[PDB]
Amino acid sequence: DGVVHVLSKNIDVKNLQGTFYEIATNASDKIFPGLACRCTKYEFSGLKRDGNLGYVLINFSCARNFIFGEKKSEMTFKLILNKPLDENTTTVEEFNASIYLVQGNQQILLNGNINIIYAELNEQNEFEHLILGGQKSIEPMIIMSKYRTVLLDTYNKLINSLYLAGYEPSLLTWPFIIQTDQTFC
Amino acid sequence: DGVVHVLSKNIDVKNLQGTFYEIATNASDKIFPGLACRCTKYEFSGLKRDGNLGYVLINFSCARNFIFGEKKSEMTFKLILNKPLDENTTTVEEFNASIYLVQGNQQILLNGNINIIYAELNEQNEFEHLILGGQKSIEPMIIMSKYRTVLLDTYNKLINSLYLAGYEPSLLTWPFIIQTDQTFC
Amino acid sequence: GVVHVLSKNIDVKNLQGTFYEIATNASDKIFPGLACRCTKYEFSGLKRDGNLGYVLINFSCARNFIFGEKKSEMTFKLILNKPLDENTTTVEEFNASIYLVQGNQQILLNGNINIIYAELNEQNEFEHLILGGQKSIEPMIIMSKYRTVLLDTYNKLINSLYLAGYEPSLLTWPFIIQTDQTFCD
Amino acid sequence: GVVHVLSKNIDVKNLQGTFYEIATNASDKIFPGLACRCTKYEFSGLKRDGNLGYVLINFSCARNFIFGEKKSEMTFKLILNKPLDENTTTVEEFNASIYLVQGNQQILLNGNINIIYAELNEQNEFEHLILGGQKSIEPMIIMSKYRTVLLDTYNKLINSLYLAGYEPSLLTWPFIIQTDQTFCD
Ligand code: NA
Ligand code: NA
Ligand code: NA
Repeated sequence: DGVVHVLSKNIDVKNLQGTFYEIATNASDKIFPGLACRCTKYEFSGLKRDGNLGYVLINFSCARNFIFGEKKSEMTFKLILNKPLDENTTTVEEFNASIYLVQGNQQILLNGNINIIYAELNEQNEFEHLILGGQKSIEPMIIMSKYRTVLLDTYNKLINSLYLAGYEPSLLTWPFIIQTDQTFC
Repeated sequence: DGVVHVLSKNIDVKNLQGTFYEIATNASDKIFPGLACRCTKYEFSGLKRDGNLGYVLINFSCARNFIFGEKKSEMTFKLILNKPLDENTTTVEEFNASIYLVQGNQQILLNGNINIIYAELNEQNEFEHLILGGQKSIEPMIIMSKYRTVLLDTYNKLINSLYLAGYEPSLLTWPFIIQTDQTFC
Repeated sequence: GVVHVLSKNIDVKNLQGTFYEIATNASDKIFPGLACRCTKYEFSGLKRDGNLGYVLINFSCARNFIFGEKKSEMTFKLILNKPLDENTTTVEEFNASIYLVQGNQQILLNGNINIIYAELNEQNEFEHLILGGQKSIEPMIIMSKYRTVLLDTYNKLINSLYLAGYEPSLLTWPFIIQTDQTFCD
Repeated sequence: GVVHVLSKNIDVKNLQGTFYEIATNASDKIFPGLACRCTKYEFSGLKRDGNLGYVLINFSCARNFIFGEKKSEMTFKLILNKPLDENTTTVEEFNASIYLVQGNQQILLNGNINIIYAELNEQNEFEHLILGGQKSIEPMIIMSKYRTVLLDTYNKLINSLYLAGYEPSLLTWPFIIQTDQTFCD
């Protein structure tokens, strides 16, 4: 049972919009865009439609550190929902999508199964915290927040959220969970 | 002068065919595909014209290690030479090319200036060793070879090639140059 | 690249108790800090052998061996480099040699470790300690009365390093490492 | 997880002069081998304190501080754990304690280090040593008379680790680190 289930069902894809800050990731996420990033940032667009496709664009931006200086690094992704989405509703029982790399009209599938695992709604019915993950503990997982920092309490909840989702309790500390440096930026 | 120069001119693209093994890379090669890679390999397709335009396909494979085990990892790349190439000739003054990530009928540009900096021919007019790289020491650079491993004399020679080419001398040692593990493949 | 003390006229008496390691530079990982989580320092408070003053330090952490954690404990001695009359318990500048110690043996590690910056509170006890060398590249440690600190407090501590003469570009992720102070049962 | 010595009846007389470090597991880095290139152990050959067999080691490396390399130089003392008769020069197993030393001071670091494997050359000397604890995750070091070794030699040495009781999975990159022996004065 190293297999992780979604906690947060019934997600209004409409309020998957605006800026989130990478708080922390597992190792498997550094493999593509994360490596050597500081001040990592996801500007999710809003929900968009091409016929029966629900999808959100993501602008990824970081200060990538090349030791003898930092270059800004920008890339667009496209989260496409795997199941088609009826135009009467904006809500899905589970957010389960294919993340593509996007440049002009060309697109390349990176992962066929990315999930919102956990979402905290705040007073104004919006996303304060998001955990994105695959169906397995070793597949790329990202903790992002409406804010650059979260108090130790928040962080232990988000980590406990990963547990109840079914991450090995052993993979919830330093070597396997890496804090993104959000300091200057 | 700041810039990495091509040493190996008048290159017969016809013979950029077959497997080469990753010996060593700079840190910046890891930001994209090589992050946790053992046993890394590049199969070239040899020259392909689609008219006045010359290009080569690379199948990248590695045993990427997730700490709890290794999956295989397979991607395709497309080197499109920047100058056009006449149909009579199979040769170019310098190998200068844009590199694309490809998948099905999709291509995403990653870099407008990747070069063959140095190549070692044999009597049978074919590539023993290759160094690919950009114009600065901070763009990805790869040393690869006909052979899974190489004697120190050969490695000392390839690193020197990089010195002569204009690659900053203090960036030719460990933290900045990473030997690829080619044990057990 | 010379760093100077900010905090002068420091009362050594009240350098006792438990400080948690918040952040180190890469240099400090060379000796006892590599792969440490939950890193803690217990100070003895001022001890004298006549005009010679010193302080003892119980270093402890949970070292991560990727497949589990050993508790690792060591003792260090800070000997003040200048003598210290049996009148006062205050020094113009805390400047000391640090020793590894085990029973009555003691091996010198560094002849210049300083208290760069110290924050006192109403009861004249230390909220935060920055320990450092004379060069930015020598080992540097940020430790607190508290296991975690607010982005605010951390920014104040980094500002202090700046004014002490750490290169502003040495004060971000690759060269300043946050210690994992979570799940420390 | 339990390792047994393979090379028995070792002549400690001919544990002398200069070995170059080929490779290491993660655990050796924790003390001195961090950021070390060109790592080198000069053994003193067997010394006697009557009943006590012991060997000195001048450890030296080029330590990489990112912005330049200092020489790093330490002395160790290997005391054999069972007393050694002055008639014999040869132990059934080399099981010894390693101390850091500096002038007349010594501090125990590990009380159970073993020569697991010695390869004898025609002068009946050590071509190759493997040092190591009883446990796969204790510090292990593969060191050779030569700065490099042939893939065949490397595979033979890694094979010895398997026969001695290392998990097959801990014999590849993340856990076995090759030492950079490039650019070494
Ligand atoms: Na590698
Ligand atoms: Na002993
Ligand atoms: Na190394």
